[PDB]
Amino acid sequence: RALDRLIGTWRVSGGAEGTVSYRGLEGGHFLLQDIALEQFGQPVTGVEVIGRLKEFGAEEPGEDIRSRYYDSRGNTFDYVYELDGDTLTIWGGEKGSPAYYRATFSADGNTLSGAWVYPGGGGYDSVMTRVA
Repeated sequence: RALDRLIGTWRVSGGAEGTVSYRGLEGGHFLLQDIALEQFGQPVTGVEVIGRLKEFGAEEPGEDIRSRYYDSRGNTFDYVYELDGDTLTIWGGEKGSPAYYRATFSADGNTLSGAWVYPGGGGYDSVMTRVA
């Protein structure tokens, strides 16, 4: 429920250009992100479902909040979300991965600015601005 901050429509700049939306799913266990982006001029879209995984017949959900991102090009990417105060961390695959997004919400919760980190290209800056 701490990911409620993400609910809304955001313009995205840096690494990609466009807009994304987060809506909570009924029951409040999963966030649905809709992605409408451009990268190198080409359209890049998909969805991502954010929440803990829980096996039917388990008492407790998973320890990690998780997501799977399904994109227009046919790839699937798995993340782990951590929100610790105003800092969001999105890990590729598992907490502590060499590739991750880290960003901080502005004091008004309307701007989330940070950067992707990974070996090779190093990463790149990204900012989201709440727009609706």
